[PDB]
Order: sequence, then structure tokens, then C-alpha cells
Amino acid sequence: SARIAKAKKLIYKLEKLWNARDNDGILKLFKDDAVFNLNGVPYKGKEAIKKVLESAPKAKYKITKIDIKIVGNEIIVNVDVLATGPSGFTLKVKSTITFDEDMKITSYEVNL
Ligand SMILES: COc1ccc(-n2nc(C(N)=O)c3c2C(=O)N(c2ccc(N4CCCCC4=O)cc2)CC3)cc1
Repeated sequence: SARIAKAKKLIYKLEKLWNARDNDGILKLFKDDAVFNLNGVPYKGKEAIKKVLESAPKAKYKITKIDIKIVGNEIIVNVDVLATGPSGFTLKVKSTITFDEDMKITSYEVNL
């Protein structure tokens, strides 16, 4: 409950971060050696993640469903997202975001 809502606040904070392309603000939510799994392709380290952030399309995202799981000291969050692209094509995407005990992102899978 406590860790659930805090994780939820982080997700909705991430939605605004993604739409404003606040890539610095996004990276601050990560661990240094976290992995951004972009469609089966992992990017370990904040240097490879910042690139993933900058190469992302100019998209608008809307959350449509949050699934929070407690696997101990880690919270695994599944989020359904409506991804609207730069030319109006709306696509259903999904993210699997894992937080550690200090609410830092250790893994961030996005599957399309
Ligand atoms: C219109 O259709 C698309 C298709 C693909 C892409 N596309 N491309 C890339 C890439 N080639 O890098 C990425 C994405 C994407 O959808 N990404 C993302 C997914 C979901 C979230 N959200 C939302 C808020 C809170 C939770 C959360 O995780 C944030 C960013 C980043 C990566 C965009 C649009």
C-alpha cells in the first residue's frame, strides 16, 4: 500500500517526464547500471539509456492500466500505455518497470 502508491506516483511522474522529453528528469529516476530493455534490446548503464531517451519518437503517452507486484524488496510494475505518434497513429504499448528498495529504477522493459 505504502510502496504501491509511491510507485504509482513515480509512474504518473514518468508519464509527464516522457511527454515533456525531460530525459534528464527520467534518468534521475534510474540506478546508474540499470537496463532499458527496448523491445528485447537491453541498454545497460545511464550512458546507453540517455541515448534511448533521445532517439525515442516524438510521442504522446497515456496510461490506461497499472499492475503493481511486490516480489520482496523489489516492485515490478506493469503499465499499459496508449502511445500516440507524431502523425496521430495510436499504438498500445507496455512497460515493465522494476524498482528496488529505495524506489530506484533497475530495469525498464518496453515491448511493442
Ligand atoms: C505511436 O507508436 C509508437 C511506437 C513506438 C514508440 N517508441 N519507440 C521507442 C524507441 N524506438 O525508443 C520507445 C517508444 C515508446 O512507446 N516508449 C515509451 C513507452 C511507454 C512509456 N510510458 C508512458 C508513461 C508511464 C509508463 C511508461 O513507461 C514511455 C515511453 C519509449 C521507447 C512510440 C510510439
